[PDB]
Amino acid sequence: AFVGLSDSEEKLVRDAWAPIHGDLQGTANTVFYNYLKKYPSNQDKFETLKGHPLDEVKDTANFKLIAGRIFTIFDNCVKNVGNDKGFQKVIADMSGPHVARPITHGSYNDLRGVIYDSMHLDSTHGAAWNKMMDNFFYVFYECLDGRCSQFS
Ligand code: HEM
Ligand SMILES: [Cl-]
Ligand SMILES: [Cl-]
Ligand SMILES: [Cl-]
Ligand SMILES: [Cl-]
Ligand SMILES: [Cl-]
Repeated sequence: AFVGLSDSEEKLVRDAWAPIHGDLQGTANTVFYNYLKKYPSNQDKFETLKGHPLDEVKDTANFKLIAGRIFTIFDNCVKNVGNDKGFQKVIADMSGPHVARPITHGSYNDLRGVIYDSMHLDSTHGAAWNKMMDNFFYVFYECLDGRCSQFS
């Protein structure tokens, strides 16, 4: 279920995210590369990337756009961490294009973990981060299951 963050937890999340926020596209490029390299079955889900070696696409416009738009969503979730409806709406809006896609919970959760590992958070910040990400996945998966309207 969705579980709100305290004011103090919101601050922890903003602080945890600050290094990424200040280098959003650069972080996105690295994290998205590391994700596709560690979990190679996922590159095929991206039609613009499909059929080419990862090291050939990593430097391309198409690749950087995809990595950017993932991180722009998380950046907007963080922006909205103190507004549950606003946070939910960010997710609701990005969920529609994923609904029909053959992407497993495993794949999404693997990306969550690459992001986590990259942040090297202490346990206080990591706890707050995981509250937010648990909310993120709650909403996202509700929307993938066609129960997106409950957040409206
Ligand atoms: C969980 C965090 C994620 C976020 C915040 C996110 C965000 C986005 C955004 C903003 C769009 C752009 C709208 C569009 O052109 O359709 C998009 C589309 C798409 N995403 Fe995601 N995504 C996430 C995870 C994933 C994963 C893990 C995969 C595949 C393994 C994936 C595959 C796709 C595909 C294939 C598209 C449709 C556009 C395209 O064909 O690239 N997404 N996503
Ligand atoms: Cl894989
Ligand atoms: Cl490859
Ligand atoms: Cl994506
Ligand atoms: Cl607010
Ligand atoms: Cl930390």
